[PDB]
Amino acid sequence: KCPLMVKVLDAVRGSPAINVAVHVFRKAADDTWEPFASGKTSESGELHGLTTEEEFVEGIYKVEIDTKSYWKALGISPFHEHAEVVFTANDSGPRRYTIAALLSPYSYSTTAVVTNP
Amino acid sequence: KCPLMVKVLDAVRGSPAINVAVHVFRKAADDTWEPFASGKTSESGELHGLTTEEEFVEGIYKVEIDTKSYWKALGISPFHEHAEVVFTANDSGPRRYTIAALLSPYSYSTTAVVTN
Amino acid sequence: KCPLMVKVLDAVRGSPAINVAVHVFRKAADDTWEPFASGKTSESGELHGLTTEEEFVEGIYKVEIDTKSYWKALGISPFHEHAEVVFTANDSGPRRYTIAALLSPYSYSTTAVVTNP
Amino acid sequence: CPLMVKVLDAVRGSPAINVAVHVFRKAADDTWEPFASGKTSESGELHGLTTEEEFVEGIYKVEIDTKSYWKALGISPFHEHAEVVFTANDSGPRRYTIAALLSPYSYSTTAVVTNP
Repeated sequence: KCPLMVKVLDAVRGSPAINVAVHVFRKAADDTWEPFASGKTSESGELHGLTTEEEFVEGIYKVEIDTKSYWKALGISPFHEHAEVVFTANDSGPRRYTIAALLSPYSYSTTAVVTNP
Repeated sequence: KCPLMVKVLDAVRGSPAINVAVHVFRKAADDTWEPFASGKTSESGELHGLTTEEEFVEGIYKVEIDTKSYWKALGISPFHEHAEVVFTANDSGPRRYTIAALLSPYSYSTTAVVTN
Repeated sequence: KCPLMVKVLDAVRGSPAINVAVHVFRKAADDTWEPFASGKTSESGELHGLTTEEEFVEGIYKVEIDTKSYWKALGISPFHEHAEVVFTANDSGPRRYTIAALLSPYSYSTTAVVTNP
Repeated sequence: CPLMVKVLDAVRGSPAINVAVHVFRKAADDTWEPFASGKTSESGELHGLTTEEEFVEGIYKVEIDTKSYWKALGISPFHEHAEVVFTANDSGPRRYTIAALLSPYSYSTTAVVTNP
């Protein structure tokens, strides 16, 4: 039951994306993004246990997905260098966040699911 | 000016979809779909002049987009045979309806723009 | 699990849509749709037990998700009566098909995830 | 216009209005600096953000201030903004269109790239 989840899906072949790097940052006092967590997308196209419950604190976060390398490996030239999602976390209180990303060579869509523990 | 507007975009090549057949149906009292309008998407990727405002009477309509034939010509196996959008129209007076489709071999997205 | 499952998410509330009725049809030899399966989305907006491998055979199938009833309960006027997905299935042996739906009062998006079991 | 930003609303089925958009370019030292800024019009579209000569090869970031749009309309949003990062004019002169479909807890982006 990790607090933050990231899901990546491929729309060209209708499969979860594999071997995709994901980076997470936290906004600092100097308005500078400092690294928070990182991971590699599995064959199932899902990440879990990136950040612990205690580590996840109030603030502004950025979840980055490196789509460019994934399409380079498959042999399709992509448009986006990366997809990044910026959101305020736990402003009202502790919550569970899910970030879903549907990927295409020239497009991508993202949604958020927020649930009360 | 057109009461009903349908535009289709391709996600793989970052271009509007070309040579995609579109069919429009209207539900009758017998709960069946009879043809209402048909057309082919232009190179720009949208479908102008499907119906006139007077002919576009109040009721329940359906817009169908032929995804499979578009992918077959390119050489990619498509998951979907067609994409269909059903919507009640002119519920309270005439309006302007816009249907947008973003196509992928295994996914598509649809949004509606309604204005007075 | 099941050869065909349907996941429905709500974009307005950032939650999975609940109490959403789903109906499945199969195209006959005379090109007429017949009732094939039915169900309702759970609190997680997901469908299970909708069809089995023996019954689910090669052909053309249609999945209908009733969106109007969901929005009337919330009190928002919906644009779409329902969202329907039509797909040729089991072209080469049994498979696993995933239909995901992201709903909005005036928009919806769908994707297909096909895997070889 | 080499760069255009289309923003739509999914809740009301109308183009988004009063949304701040800012454009940046990555510098030699990997820093973002302002490139252009504007607001969405009645039709939710942007024009004249940059010209052909000024738009140069590199990495650009397009930001869409969705948070203020939902706060004004009375609903608490999830995302502060929607950011799109891409390489432009790598192979030569091209036309880039950025379309964003906004929702309180979701958004979708597509890019249309054409050769003039």
